[PDB]
Amino acid sequence: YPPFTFSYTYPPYLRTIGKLFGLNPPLLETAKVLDIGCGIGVNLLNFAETYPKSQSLGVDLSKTQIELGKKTISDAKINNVELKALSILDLDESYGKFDYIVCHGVYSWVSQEVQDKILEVLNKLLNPNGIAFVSYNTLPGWNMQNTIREMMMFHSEKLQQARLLLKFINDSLGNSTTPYANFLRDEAKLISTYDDSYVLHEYLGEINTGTYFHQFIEKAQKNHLNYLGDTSIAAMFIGNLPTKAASKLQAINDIVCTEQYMDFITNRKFRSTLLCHQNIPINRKIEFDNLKDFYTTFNIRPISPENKIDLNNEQENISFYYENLPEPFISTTSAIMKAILYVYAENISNPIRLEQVAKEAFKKLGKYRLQDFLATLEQHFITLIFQGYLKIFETKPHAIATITEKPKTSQFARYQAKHAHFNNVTNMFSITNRLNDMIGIPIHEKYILEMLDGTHNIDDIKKSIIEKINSKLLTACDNKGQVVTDPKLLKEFVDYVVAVSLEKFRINYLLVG
Amino acid sequence: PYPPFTFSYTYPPYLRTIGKLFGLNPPLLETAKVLDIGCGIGVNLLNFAETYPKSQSLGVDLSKTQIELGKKTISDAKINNVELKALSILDLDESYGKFDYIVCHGVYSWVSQEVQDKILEVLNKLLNPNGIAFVSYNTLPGWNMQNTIREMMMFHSESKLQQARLLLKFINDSLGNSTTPYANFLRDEAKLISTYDDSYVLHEYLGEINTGTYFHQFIEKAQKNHLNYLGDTSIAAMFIGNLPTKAASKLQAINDIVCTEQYMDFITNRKFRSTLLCHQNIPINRKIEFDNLKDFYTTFNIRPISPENKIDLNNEQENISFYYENLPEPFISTTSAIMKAILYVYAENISNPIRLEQVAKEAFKKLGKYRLQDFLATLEQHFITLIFQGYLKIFETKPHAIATITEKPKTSQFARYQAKHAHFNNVTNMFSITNRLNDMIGIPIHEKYILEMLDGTHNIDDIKKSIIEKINSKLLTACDVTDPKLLKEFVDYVVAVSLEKFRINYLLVG
Ligand SMILES: [Ca+2]
Ligand SMILES: [Ca+2]
Repeated sequence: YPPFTFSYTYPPYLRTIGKLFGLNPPLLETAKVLDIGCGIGVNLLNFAETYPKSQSLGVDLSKTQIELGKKTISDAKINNVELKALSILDLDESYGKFDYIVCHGVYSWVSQEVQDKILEVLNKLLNPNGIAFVSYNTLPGWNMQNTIREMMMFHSEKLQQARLLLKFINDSLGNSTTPYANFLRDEAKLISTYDDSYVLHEYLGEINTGTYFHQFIEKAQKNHLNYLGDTSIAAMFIGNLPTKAASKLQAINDIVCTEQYMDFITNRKFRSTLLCHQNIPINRKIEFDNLKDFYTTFNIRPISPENKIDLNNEQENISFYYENLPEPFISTTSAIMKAILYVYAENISNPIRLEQVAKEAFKKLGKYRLQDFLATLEQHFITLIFQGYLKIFETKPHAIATITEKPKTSQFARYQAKHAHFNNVTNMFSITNRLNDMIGIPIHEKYILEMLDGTHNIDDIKKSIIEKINSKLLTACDNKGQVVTDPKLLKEFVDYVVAVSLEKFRINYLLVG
Repeated sequence: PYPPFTFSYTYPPYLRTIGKLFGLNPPLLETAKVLDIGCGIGVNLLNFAETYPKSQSLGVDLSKTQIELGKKTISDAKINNVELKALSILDLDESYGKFDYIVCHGVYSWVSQEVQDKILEVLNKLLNPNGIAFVSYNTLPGWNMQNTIREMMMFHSESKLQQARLLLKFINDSLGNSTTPYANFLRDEAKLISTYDDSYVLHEYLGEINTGTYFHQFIEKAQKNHLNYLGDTSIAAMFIGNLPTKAASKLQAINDIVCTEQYMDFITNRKFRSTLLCHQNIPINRKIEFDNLKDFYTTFNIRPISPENKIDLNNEQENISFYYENLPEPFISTTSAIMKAILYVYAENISNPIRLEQVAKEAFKKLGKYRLQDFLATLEQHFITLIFQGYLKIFETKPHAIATITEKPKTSQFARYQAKHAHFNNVTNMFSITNRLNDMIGIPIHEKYILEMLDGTHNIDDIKKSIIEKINSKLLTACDVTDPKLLKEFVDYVVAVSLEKFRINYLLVG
């Protein structure tokens, strides 16, 4: 019963990919979504909280999981989602047709029958412009993995014996061997670092299977479905690979042959694939006229602040940071570039449009013309949004980066603060932000989260945390070793830790206002 | 039409060699009865059939065309020892009887699970008490990358051997020197399909459909069928201990053969296995005693760097090297004078198997100093582990061939026949011949014209004259064109070399 939330199964992200490629996805405000294999179904809750007029239906097999998730829906007071226990073959019609459909990690785990019937239902239960999402493993990535699995299995006949296998692999492959075994000790050494839940569920768990992109897309194309794209935009991106070859891949117009080849070179283990009704055209052309309407986010830190460096000279090279990540990205030289960079640093985790990025750069540096700023943008930014560095939205997420006087957080994250699932190995609680992304939360922040309903000012917070220090609960430490941090020097310690925690909540999309 | 291949490791005397290595007592070769399943043309039975006239062989294959063509090749080769027929693998166990050696090569992975196990049932019934069976199959995991690449082009080709090569090119191109996590492995195996030949890559990758299996799933299926695992026909494959030590000792400590070997498949990514099976009523001795290894005919194929006459053998300050089969890089060296003599009698006898005790003898006579047990002792110290690394070959018994040039050189009636038709690897090299070890040797054209010429009727002068006759008339061209007084001296060379190549390849029967 692991609860998870995924930012790429979020309806507002699916709509971003759809409207990115020229589709016309339905409205989010009234949207109807369906989760097949919902389990607990918290993946549906965030959206439901953000759009109260959007009804949602999860359907799972397990009655224990469905009945648990129903409790979590009552506890959090959510009216927008209903969950039922129904086998997929009990899914036909007579509820309705949904604007968004999410099938996540249940496709490769079921029989050939239901493997066809999932695409069947997704045909009949979808809507004309609706977007379908299906996650499955792939070949030939399933090969090396699956044969590692049969190795750990072939040994035993608990979880530890697998880690001792993988150990034994890395000595057996120790630095006398190097044809292939550089691929084995690599992949296996990657398998060894993983959560004991993940190794148990995937490798030592039930029986899943990898499939082929052309076999899957082909199985949908007989079900009247067309391939939209992937949630990973940095995935389908071509090159990398040399221009003399990439020119051949781009020369042909086929998405299935280009992608199906990209898996073959990259050894792609999984895929998260979007589908639409085949009656609809997709625009694979990237039209900058449409890209100025998509909100942008670049996570970047300044090396030197604006005030202390006047950049009009264009005599300098200024590195910044990307997510820090100490050694930074490329850097100018040209000021019509920097002026875009520093407005991306001002707006960090605060989405603004692409054109308004260009404008704000034109106001920060007022030497040049706007449409030349767009010449920089359209020139090269796209390559960053298709390499995964720059996020794109349309529409702007519901959240704010400003710290209000009585901060407030989503009811879903404020509920999650109470019931959050602790994990060791790093002492953290997983909390869902407005992007459906899971955030590591230190405990002393877990007490701050449930404290923001908008009722409490920052003084009741910086007070309460102190109370939990002296009343511990929370133990505060100076540098000296165990110091326990006694009076009025505590009061300036809490000002800092709370002032930082609220900032983390500001730039992680945890602040609703 | 079809590739006519003969394989050195399906030879019955080789299966006997591996049996006697493990303490078994395989049957007699002279009268031996052998069965070939999936025989195809049946050229695998022929070389052994002509070498041992008292031995009867029976090939069986589903294809009627292949069987008939086989019968033609037989009758033209004047071989009465082998009979071919067309039968589904099921219909056996009839008056066909029991055979001392059974060979199933290439049909196991290619047929249904039913016909799959039925091969092992038939193998149980038709095998004599001490007889040995041979079965080859594609093994997981190593079969997993091929079936991707073999699918990778099978995906392209619909849009054969032409476009696929362009696929492989496009592949090695797509990986630039800036992409190297894994793609080194891809780039490697794909770079390896650029090797081989149109025959192989045609029937294996594009013809299909075959499947891979696991070692324990075979050995188990045969243990279900009352057959026990003898080993593999690659002696280098059963040898572990190249991996680290701390892990090695842990692998030996268990003493479970199937577990160790299939772990080997796991970390070495094994594509193929050629497996020997025997009756589980026979104990197999996996402990190899040198005293049992000095009854084997042994071959270390080596050329000296320095000829023996220009070197003093007892100088312990001098370092001499040799070669292994050339192999442009030198192989070993010494120093030790007792070792030098061993290496020079092993280099003199290259491709002339002799017994280990006899090696210690002729080494004793080459430099007489110490006691015979000292030479035999160095061979015990480090001369083995070379036979398990694959560099030293063991026989028992001495093959029928000759290491000397007979003034009217003669060849196998099978090889002299093969030369006319033979096979071409135009991918691009040379024809394919079968020597007395059932190994296929690359033979150029000008050496094929010499090969058809050795029946024992002509001497070396007639070879030279015939080659010179075919030069100017070309046919055979000699570059760098030339005149008569040079042409004679040049043909003398390529001839006397073509005879040494035959001599040390076991192509000279007298
Ligand atoms: Ca004559
Ligand atoms: Ca001469």
